[PDB]
Amino acid sequence: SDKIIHLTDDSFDTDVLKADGAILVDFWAEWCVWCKMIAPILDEIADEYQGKLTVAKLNIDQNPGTAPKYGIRGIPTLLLFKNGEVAATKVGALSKGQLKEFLDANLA
Ligand SMILES: [Cu+2]
Repeated sequence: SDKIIHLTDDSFDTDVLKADGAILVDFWAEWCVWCKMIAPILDEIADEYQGKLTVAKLNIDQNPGTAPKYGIRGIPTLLLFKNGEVAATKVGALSKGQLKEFLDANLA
C-alpha cells in the first residue's frame, strides 16, 4: 500500500484531473468482496508501473460525490485517466495478467 494513493472528493481535482501522466483509479467500497480481491493485484501493478503510472483508490462510501460524475454503476470499477479525461474503463474484477494487458493497450 506504500505505492498507492488515497483520494478524497477534495483531492480528486489535483491528484487526478490536474495530474500529469496516466492515472489509474480504483473506485471501491468497504463491503465489496471483489474490491478486496483486487487490492493485492493493485499493489503489484503499482510497483511494476512506477514512473509510468499512478495507482489511486477512492472509497465511495466515504467519498460520495465523485462516482456519480463518472457514471459509476457498480464496483469495483477502474478508470484510466489521461490529461483530465477518462481514457479507458473496466468494469469489475480481473487478474493481474488482465490488468497488465488492459494498461498496455492504453499506455503510450
Ligand atoms: Cu506497499
